[PDB]
Amino acid sequence: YPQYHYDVETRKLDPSLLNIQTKVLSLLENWKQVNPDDEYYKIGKEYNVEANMESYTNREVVTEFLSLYKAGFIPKNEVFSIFYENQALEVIALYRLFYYAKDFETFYKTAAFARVWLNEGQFVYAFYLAVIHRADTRGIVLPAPYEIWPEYFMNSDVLSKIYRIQMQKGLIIPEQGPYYGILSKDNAYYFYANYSGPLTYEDNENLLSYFIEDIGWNSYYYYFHNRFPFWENGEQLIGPLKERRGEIYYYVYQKILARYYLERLANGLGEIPRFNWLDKYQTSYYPLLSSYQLPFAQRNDDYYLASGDNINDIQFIDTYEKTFLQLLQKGQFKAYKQEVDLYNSKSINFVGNYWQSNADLYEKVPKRNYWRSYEATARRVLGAAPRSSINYENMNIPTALDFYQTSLRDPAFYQLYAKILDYINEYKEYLEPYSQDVLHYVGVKINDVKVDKLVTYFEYFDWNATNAVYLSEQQLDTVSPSYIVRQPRLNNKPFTVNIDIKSDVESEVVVKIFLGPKYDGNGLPISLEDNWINFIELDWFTHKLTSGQNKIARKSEEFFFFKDDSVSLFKIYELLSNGQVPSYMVDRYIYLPRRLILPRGTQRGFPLQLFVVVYPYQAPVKEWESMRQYIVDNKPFGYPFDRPVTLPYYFNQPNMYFKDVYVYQEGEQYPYYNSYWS
Amino acid sequence: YPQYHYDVETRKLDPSLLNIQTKVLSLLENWKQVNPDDEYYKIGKEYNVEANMESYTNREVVTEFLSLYKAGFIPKNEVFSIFYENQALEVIALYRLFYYAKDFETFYKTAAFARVWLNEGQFVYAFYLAVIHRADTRGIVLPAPYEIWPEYFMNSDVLSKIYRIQMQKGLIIPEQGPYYGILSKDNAYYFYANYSGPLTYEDNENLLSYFIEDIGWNSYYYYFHNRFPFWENGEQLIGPLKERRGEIYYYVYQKILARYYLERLANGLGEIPRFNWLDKYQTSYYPLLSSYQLPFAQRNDDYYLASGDNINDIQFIDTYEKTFLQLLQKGQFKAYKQEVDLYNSKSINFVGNYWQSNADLYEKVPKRNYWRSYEATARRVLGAAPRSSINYENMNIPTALDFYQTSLRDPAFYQLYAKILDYINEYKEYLEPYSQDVLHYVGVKINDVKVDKLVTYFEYFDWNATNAVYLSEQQLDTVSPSYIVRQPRLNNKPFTVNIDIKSDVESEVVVKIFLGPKYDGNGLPISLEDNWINFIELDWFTHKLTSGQNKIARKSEEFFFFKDDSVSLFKIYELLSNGQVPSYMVDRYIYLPRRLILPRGTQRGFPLQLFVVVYPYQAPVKEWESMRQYIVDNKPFGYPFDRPVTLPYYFNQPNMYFKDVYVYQEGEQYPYYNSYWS
Amino acid sequence: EQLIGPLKERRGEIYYYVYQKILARYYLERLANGLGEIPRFNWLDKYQTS
Amino acid sequence: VDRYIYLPRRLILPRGTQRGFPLQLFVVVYPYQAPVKEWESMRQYIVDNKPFGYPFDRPVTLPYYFNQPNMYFKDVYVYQEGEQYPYYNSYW
Amino acid sequence: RQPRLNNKPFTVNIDIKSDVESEVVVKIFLGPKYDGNGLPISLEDNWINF
Amino acid sequence: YYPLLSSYQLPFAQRNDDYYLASGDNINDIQFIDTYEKTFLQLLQKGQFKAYKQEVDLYNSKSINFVGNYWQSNADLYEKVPKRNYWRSYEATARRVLGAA
Ligand SMILES: *[C@@H]1O[C@H](CO)[C@@H](O[C@@H]2O[C@H](CO)[C@@H](O[C@@H]3O[C@H](CO[C@H]4O[C@H](CO)[C@@H](O)[C@H](O)[C@@H]4O)[C@@H](O)[C@H](O[C@H]4O[C@H](CO)[C@@H](O)[C@H](O)[C@@H]4O[C@H]4O[C@H](CO)[C@@H](O)[C@H](O)[C@@H]4O)[C@@H]3O)[C@H](O)[C@H]2NC(C)=O)[C@H](O)[C@H]1NC(C)=O
Ligand SMILES: *[C@@H]1O[C@H](CO)[C@@H](O[C@@H]2O[C@H](CO)[C@@H](O[C@@H]3O[C@H](CO[C@H]4O[C@H](CO)[C@@H](O)[C@H](O)[C@@H]4O)[C@@H](O)[C@H](O[C@H]4O[C@H](CO)[C@@H](O)[C@H](O)[C@@H]4O)[C@@H]3O)[C@H](O)[C@H]2NC(C)=O)[C@H](O)[C@H]1NC(C)=O
Ligand SMILES: *[C@@H]1O[C@H](CO)[C@@H](O[C@@H]2O[C@H](CO)[C@@H](O[C@@H]3O[C@H](CO[C@H]4O[C@H](CO)[C@@H](O)[C@H](O)[C@@H]4O)[C@@H](O)[C@H](O[C@H]4O[C@H](CO)[C@@H](O)[C@H](O)[C@@H]4O)[C@@H]3O)[C@H](O)[C@H]2NC(C)=O)[C@H](O)[C@H]1NC(C)=O
Ligand SMILES: *[C@@H]1O[C@H](CO)[C@@H](O[C@@H]2O[C@H](CO)[C@@H](O[C@@H]3O[C@H](CO)[C@@H](O)[C@H](O)[C@@H]3O)[C@H](O)[C@H]2NC(C)=O)[C@H](O)[C@H]1NC(C)=O
Ligand SMILES: [Cl-]
Ligand SMILES: [Cl-]
Ligand SMILES: [Cl-]
Ligand SMILES: [Cl-]
Ligand SMILES: [Cl-]
Ligand SMILES: [Cl-]
Ligand SMILES: [Cl-]
Ligand SMILES: [Cl-]
Ligand SMILES: [Cu+2]
Ligand SMILES: [Cu+2]
Ligand SMILES: [Cu+2]
Ligand SMILES: [Mg+2]
Ligand SMILES: [Mg+2]
Repeated sequence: YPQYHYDVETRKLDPSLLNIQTKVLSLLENWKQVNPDDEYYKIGKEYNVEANMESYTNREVVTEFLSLYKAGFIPKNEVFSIFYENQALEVIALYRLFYYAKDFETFYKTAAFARVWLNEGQFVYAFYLAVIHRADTRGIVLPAPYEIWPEYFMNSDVLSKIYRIQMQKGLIIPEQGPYYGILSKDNAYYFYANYSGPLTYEDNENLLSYFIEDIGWNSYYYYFHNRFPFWENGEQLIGPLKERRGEIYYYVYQKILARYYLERLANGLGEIPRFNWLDKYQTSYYPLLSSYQLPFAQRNDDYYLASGDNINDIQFIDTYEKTFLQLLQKGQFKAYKQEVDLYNSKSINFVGNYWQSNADLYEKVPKRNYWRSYEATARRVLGAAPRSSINYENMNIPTALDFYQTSLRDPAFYQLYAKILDYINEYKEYLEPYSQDVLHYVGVKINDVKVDKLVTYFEYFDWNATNAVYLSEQQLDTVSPSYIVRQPRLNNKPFTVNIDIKSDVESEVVVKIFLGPKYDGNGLPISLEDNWINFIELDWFTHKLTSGQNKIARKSEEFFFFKDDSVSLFKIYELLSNGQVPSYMVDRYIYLPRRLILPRGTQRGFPLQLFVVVYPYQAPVKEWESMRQYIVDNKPFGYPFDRPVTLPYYFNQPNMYFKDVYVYQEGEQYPYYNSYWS
Repeated sequence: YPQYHYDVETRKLDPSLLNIQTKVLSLLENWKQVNPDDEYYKIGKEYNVEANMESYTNREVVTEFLSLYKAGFIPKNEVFSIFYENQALEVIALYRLFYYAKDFETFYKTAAFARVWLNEGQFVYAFYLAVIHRADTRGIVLPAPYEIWPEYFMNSDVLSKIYRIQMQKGLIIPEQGPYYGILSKDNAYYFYANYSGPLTYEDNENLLSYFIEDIGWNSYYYYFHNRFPFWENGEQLIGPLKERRGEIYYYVYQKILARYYLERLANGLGEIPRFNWLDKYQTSYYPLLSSYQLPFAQRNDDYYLASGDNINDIQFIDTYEKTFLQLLQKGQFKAYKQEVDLYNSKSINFVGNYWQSNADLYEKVPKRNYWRSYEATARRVLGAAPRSSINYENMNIPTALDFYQTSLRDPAFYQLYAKILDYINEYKEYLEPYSQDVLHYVGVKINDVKVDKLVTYFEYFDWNATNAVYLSEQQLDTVSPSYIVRQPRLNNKPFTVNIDIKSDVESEVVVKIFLGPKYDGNGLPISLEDNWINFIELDWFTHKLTSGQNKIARKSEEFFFFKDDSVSLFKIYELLSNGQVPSYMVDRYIYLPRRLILPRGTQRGFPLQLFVVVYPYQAPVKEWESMRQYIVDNKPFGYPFDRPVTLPYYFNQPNMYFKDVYVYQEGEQYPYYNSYWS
Repeated sequence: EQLIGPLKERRGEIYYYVYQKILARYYLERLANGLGEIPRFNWLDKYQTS
Repeated sequence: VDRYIYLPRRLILPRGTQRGFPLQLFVVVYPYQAPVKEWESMRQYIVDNKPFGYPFDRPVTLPYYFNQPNMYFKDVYVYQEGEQYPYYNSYW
Repeated sequence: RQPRLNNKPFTVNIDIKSDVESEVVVKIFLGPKYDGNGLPISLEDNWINF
Repeated sequence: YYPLLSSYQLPFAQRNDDYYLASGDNINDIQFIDTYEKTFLQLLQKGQFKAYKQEVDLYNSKSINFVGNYWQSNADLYEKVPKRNYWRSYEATARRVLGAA
């Protein structure tokens, strides 16, 4: 495998943010430990929240925080999950305390207190989230999630090597290192890493472990959770886009499932399974993940989900689905004191908020002490942790479904959200399909689409795992050695989509590019009435057509919905000293890694469908001008594939184009050929 | 909890053994690592087995080793188990290379070669075993199994604290250590350790985790495997006791189950479950054990044992049981070219060897390349490792049943061997019950039995876990820090059994003392026809009766079937400097720890039965000067409870005595109150 | 109205109180005999208490 | 006649053990408010106006709220005298 | 003629310091300490068992 | 089967519909039953054989004596072997399993 080199897009950081950038980074370094000689220690040790009550812009947030704090927060050195309810109430109170701090000095002091006094996992989760959301930290860069929680992004066989080197303060016999996949250079140690194999995954799903365990794929889900946490009201999260929250929920989970389906098809694994909550569960999972104090829970094959100890959770899960089916019978109804009209496509907001059980679902009823989450209950049932783990607050065996860092590693995750999206797609049958008059752009004809050769490959990617290890006092006061994971990752060669358009008149238009499967697991072509849910939106942009022939060359590196790789901690520090930040990390971290556009190609040339549509440009409404670089026009997200295609010939429009394309793999077909001999 | 201090019974080490004792100990220190500056390194690096082919007394042993060695032994830093068949062939070939070395220098050199070049787990298993069986090393002391494999005797929450301290080279904030159960003194670190709770054990079985996870209980089983390894010929293992090998098998497993059954009753858990191979298995197990590179396999509740992937293993298991039931129908038969008469109590040798599938079972048929083990197959089925873990030689998820160090932690272990002993107790129905004439000792009457108060308690016990951590070159060259686990353990206050005997004549007699339950899980008294299997043999000794009244005061510290605690490595070194060894560790390691004689007492006062029998002394043919301290007379092991009692009034003999006794608990009833606040 | 007259609006409270007391006291006797917690069960599975 | 609806006094304690089965005694003192006239007739069955089971009629989410001077939690032990099992009623 | 459980009469003595003279309500509850797993039951789980 | 029979001190056992015969408490009995049937199928494979020290020729119609005594586990089945303290009956084990006590 080749090593990865890429020139990184950078832009100048506002000089007023340089100090804020530095302090945020210093508070994140080695967050698993507290060093008494560090600056934050002294500040955090004596900071008194109650005495500084006026330094928070919401008195009620301080009062609720102190009330929980007197009862006692969870101790340090315990596994933390947002899904453990007692721990969740505490961390939400801490996050709001961070958020309502009136200025950066108060926020810094509050975070310094939290690191000194409180659980490490709670500290870093709340702190990372607060940087994403505070107005005064907007524009700074955060390290990638895998460099903050490296223990959640590699298997225990790699981690145990890293811990042993730290234990030994190096290699006892350094020439033996390469034989066990360890390289040593300039106080940095490099650990070659394999994805999971057939021990972890059954039914040949280990074939795509390079994908579902990819650090960027998992980080994408983590960012999405951090951007749209379920417990916060939509007004705070997205302001004037509040009424599109449930639409964003559907769009992101659809894209995640469709992209996973592509990787299944590229590996001969067929469609995502559906399952009966009351039958044996036929997808086992044996993660080589740990929370360092405890192993992750393993799910044996044919695990019985509906024990007597699970039956209350099962009854809640089943009632929630039954309720949604009854709402589809009703069509127009009042739910949680909200008027809902399922004939109207705007009701996707309610539908998405319903399936997430988020704060907006309950905003019109009085504040409740009774709350249950469909997703949390389903994750707990599928996780296979011991039932006692749920009954006792202090003791948990963590599962992959307890962390947004790791959810995408469990195949049960895709089956769970496919079940959810099956229900939502039944609701989509209420929507009126787009008429030909809406879809047809008179005077605009796509004559041709030509695509450069589509080639994927594996390459080594280095990332920094130093935050996983516990450093000595000598190392914490000086600089630490570096522990670098070297891991093959999927990538694709840059390609251009060339669109040839004849236009009667000069016009400003919107262009979209979608990518979709051509054949199902049975080798049969998927018709458009069934395939519309499977298309993945790649690109979204405006363009000015002149009268006559137009040629648009759109580079894969320009695709709206994909980002450059995050940059490593050391590069972040280097760029800072020149006053720069990685552009994609700050503004466009919420998009899929560009390296993941294409599923790994096949020996046959994996068949895919490229869909191109051109339609007239209408500017987004003034209310949405606050966030324009994320919304190109006024259309529903995923348009024109946001609703069922019932008559495929409606999509035979001159301003639409379907092109068969094939994905080829260059170099080694598998990621594991990384031994010294290889 | 009090701290434990005990005087260790010591005896002189033969002066010719001092160098041998020193070199064996040095080769065991930090065996997970190879230090090039140590003496063994150059010897091991340069030693050529093939060049020294004549230095081994069996040419075939060297030849078989070289053939496997050329094919390639497993690499270092891989999980090793005697149940991984390719690994078993390697380590057994290695063990025979160790055993057939002509002298100690050749043995030491071969062991130095093994440590430098081969898998760490394979070296230490074979080396520890070879020391137990070689004639020229017998009489030296080995460290206790929990100090050789500390990672197999504590949960991952303790180990992770130990690794973190090694990573940090101390505590960053030393005074905070005690809040997290860590004490520091003189370059030694002390880690308070809890047994597992309800996360690991279901159905309230966590109540006795202090017992089934006890390091001495688990170490007793490890010693039993090492003294009587299944793959070895009986002539090598026990010489003139060869025809009692299957009898020892029944005796040891009966005692292990019977003792576990007492702890169950003392914790309100009732009888050991029986189970159907083809039904869902109702005893889950979530071990917090790891092999540092991989977690141990977890078995979810209601795990289905008989999948299509397991079907060959299930069919073999069921056939083996079906075969044995057919042999009980036949009564007298030829099996494996052995003539067997189940009417004869000597056929317990065949029966025990049958259920163990050991080397003696096949000794009369030509050597076979086809071999299956009932026990190994059963362990694989119950361990719930992924089925792929069995298909691929290179990759395994270890289970508690893969190691004799951890087998006793899994409640399935007792259910498996209860199934086996159920079959053997069915065979025992063939045997003729003892007559009144055999049982009655004319002229000898037990007038009274009085017992001191029976009191159990928990006490802290320190053991050395330094062999679990990876040391720096600095620490390996001078001296390591010490990592000490501090753990509550069951113990009993010393007690005496006083036996009042009237004797007509002067005679040398045999006295035995048994301990048994009185009530079953339903609270009903167990009659002797059902209880004979449940009695646990405590003592076995000869005594001289004078005419008239005799009084025997027998101390629990003198009990034949119980031993002192193993002594820690440091005490071993001190005793060596005065030429002493722990007497029980060298001569009587195959016996149960004395601290476990009594089940933990209960708030009701746990009811038990003491059984004493006096019978005439017939001298056993000595067979060796040693045998008298291991075989007191010529009777069946467990006599008079080696066969069914069909008519209890036969046991109403004057030379027998049944005494109800009660076990009282002093101090805290639970082991977990060890926090700093407590 | 016939049963408790003016306490009618506490009828469901008496129901909860009495069954809670019955279950709690039975639970105490279970604990005193080492029998643990009251089982929960799935209507659609085999019932494990004969 | 008057109190057939209450548990038999003999069943107050679960059956004990010789050294004593552990239990918790909880005592609370709070101000007396007379049950209002609407329910004066059944006063010997209703001592005050509080919910039945008060203060344990609803979830306790923060116990330090129950660290009140007018409340007290006491560990107690139940001892069993005589035969522990009820079945030894045989003639012998 | 049937064996039945019973308990010996016992008295509860309550020591109360009062700032003011007032008429009060006293309640006495009995509850478990340990669950079937031998672990102390916290009040957030135990309130239903009193 | 819900018999309205009693032994005056005790009711007869009732067998609910879909009663599961092969519980963990029954497994030893189930194994004996299944083995006993398996053995007889093996005897049909053998055709001519020695069982319980009796020579049996299943081609000969007189062997219905061995066959019937085999299925009844009666004393004549065991008459040519030394008196046994170990005894199990196919029929008694099956009746116990189907009886649902
Ligand atoms: C990610 O996952 C992949 C897939 O599992 C994994 O790849 C495998 O790595 C291992 C190393 O860890 C490779 O094993 C080595 O392979 C070489 C080459 O073998 C090939 O060619 C020879 C003929 O030349 C064939 O016989 C063989 O079958 C292969 O075709 C071997 O030469 C190595 O053998 C030595 O080491 C073994 C112990 O590991 C011994 O069993 C053997 O006797 C050899 O010993 C010799 O060298 C020793 C020093 O190493 C020395 O001590 C001895 O005295 C003696 O001189 C070795 O087996 C394996 O081939 C890879 N498999 C594949 C399919 O590629 C990655 O390692 C993994 N990466 C990470 C980071 O996890
Ligand atoms: C993997 O990830 C780790 C963890 O993030 C990276 O390590 C960090 O690297 C950064 C940048 O290289 C380090 O930041 C630097 O630390 C110095 C602290 O050194 C101490 O010790 C010296 C001597 O004992 C003292 O003189 C000093 O004052 C410190 O007490 C700082 O001095 C550096 O200053 C720089 O930044 C400031 C502010 O921007 C400038 O004003 C300075 O002029 C100078 O440019 C700097 O802050 C950080 O300490 C490292 N952390 C750890 C835990 O080691 C690895 O580099 C990374 N590895 C790879 C391969 O990617
Ligand atoms: C083996 O297993 C046992 C049981 O699982 C462990 O014992 C527990 O250990 C923890 C410490 O890790 C103990 O927790 C401490 O309890 C103190 C007392 O708590 C009671 O009283 C207070 C005040 O009235 C109540 O608030 C509380 O709800 C209890 O009823 C607390 O004072 C401690 O809190 C302090 O520290 C925490 C952080 O640790 C802070 O958040 C707080 O603000 C406060 O400053 C602390 O919670 C617990 O009591 C033990 N349980 C027992 C004994 O049953 C062993 O530690 C374990 N051993 C090993 C080696 O793992
Ligand atoms: C816990 O176990 C460790 C490791 O087994 C013990 O350390 C060992 O202690 C012995 C006795 O002091 C050391 O032997 C000594 O070696 C030095 C240097 O060669 C020499 O000067 C002495 O004469 C003696 O030979 C041994 O090296 C040492 N091993 C390590 C790895 O440190 C430790 O004592 C145990 N701790 C407790 C509390 O039991
Ligand atoms: Cl500051
Ligand atoms: Cl090394
Ligand atoms: Cl060699
Ligand atoms: Cl520390
Ligand atoms: Cl610590
Ligand atoms: Cl013995
Ligand atoms: Cl035969
Ligand atoms: Cl063998
Ligand atoms: Cu499966
Ligand atoms: Cu179970
Ligand atoms: Cu049952
Ligand atoms: Mg929990
Ligand atoms: Mg394997």
